[PDB]
Amino acid sequence: IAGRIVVLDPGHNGANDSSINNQVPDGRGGTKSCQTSGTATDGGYPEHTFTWNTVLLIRQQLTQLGVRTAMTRGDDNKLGPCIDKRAEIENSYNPDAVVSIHADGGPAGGHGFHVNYSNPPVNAVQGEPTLRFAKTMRDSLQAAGLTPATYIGTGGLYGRSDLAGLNLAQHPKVLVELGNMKNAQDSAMMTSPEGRSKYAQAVVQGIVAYLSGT
Ligand SMILES: C[C@H](N)C(=O)N[C@H](CCC(=O)O)C(N)=O
Ligand SMILES: [Zn+2]
Repeated sequence: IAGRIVVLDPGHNGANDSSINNQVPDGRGGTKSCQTSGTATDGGYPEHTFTWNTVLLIRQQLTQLGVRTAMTRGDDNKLGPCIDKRAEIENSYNPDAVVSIHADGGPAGGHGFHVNYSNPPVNAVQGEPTLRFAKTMRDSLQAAGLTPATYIGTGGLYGRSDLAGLNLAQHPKVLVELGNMKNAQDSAMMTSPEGRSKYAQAVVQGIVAYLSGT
């Protein structure tokens, strides 16, 4: 584990302007918006702040394990990089694994996590190395006591073709939607410092299990 390289992507920006509506190539024949604002709890806790703070806790834990780390943005209050640039930044580190952190907006009764991965793969590394990452992450999150999303995906997994950050990956990568910000239970956990710590520890368990060959 020590000496491996992991890049962490806290989804969305600290702030936005109309540049986020410019279209960028999506890695699968199309284009999509440079960025989106992301969602928020009904209490007003923004997705971009949840992902930022959770990624900071993941980074701190990985560094203590001897893992070399980088992030795709440096703050939670200004314009951040477009989704295609974030994939380029991740790729430039030649990482062993990449984890993108998001939180979702779904029906209010729906809760739990889902692990998004590229499907069908557009290159070799998006095949078995990435599907294994997705399954291992899902297993680790569930073994940590988190609930697979009750409202989307299949047992906490979601293979998809529409995400530029996944299509553009040159290294094993998953995008973890940790929960539904519009749900009472997930909102409480996301808004809780110790809830963010528990999310972060479970993600780290998934990273360790994947890099260890579990
Ligand atoms: C994952 C989320 N539902 C989403 O669509 N995010 C969106 C697109 C990310 C991508 O295509 O890589 C975003 N701008 O963060
Ligand atoms: Zn998001």
